[PDB]
Amino acid sequence: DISAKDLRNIMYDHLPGFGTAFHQLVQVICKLGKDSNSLDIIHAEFQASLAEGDSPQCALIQITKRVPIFQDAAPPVIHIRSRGDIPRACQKSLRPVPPSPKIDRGWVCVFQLQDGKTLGLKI
Ligand SMILES: O=C(O)Cc1ccc(N2C(=O)C(O)=C(C(=O)c3ccc(Cl)s3)[C@@H]2c2cc(Br)cs2)cc1
Repeated sequence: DISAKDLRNIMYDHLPGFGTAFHQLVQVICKLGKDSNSLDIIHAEFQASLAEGDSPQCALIQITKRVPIFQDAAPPVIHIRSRGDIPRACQKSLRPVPPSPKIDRGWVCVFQLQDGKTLGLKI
């Protein structure tokens, strides 16, 4: 039975670079997937997209569109001290939070900073 960590490493293994917006999307898919006992369907969708010839990035997006727990779901909020705690490769993908952000429209997560500032991570 695949764990979140294992699924994470599996997806990380398919991604170029480190600490990119897609890496954080993996973190989010795995955490929300674990909480909803869906690590198995998520792994299978991911593998099936690759087998279709989709890029891993495309496959991760397909998950957010085809696995039921992400459809119409708001991005998770993640409390961090400062903006520096966010990975360098993610810094340019940070945006003001729109009124109704959705994971299946590219909003991976919302970072809530200590002093009240918020930033969404966009793909
Ligand atoms: O394996 C599990 O039990 C599920 C799981 C638990 C925590 C994590 N995370 C961590 O332990 C951790 O450091 C995660 C993370 O994405 C980040 C933390 C700080 C910045 Cl900056 S990004 C990351 C999080 C994902 C979400 Br949604 C909220 S926290 C990931 C998966």
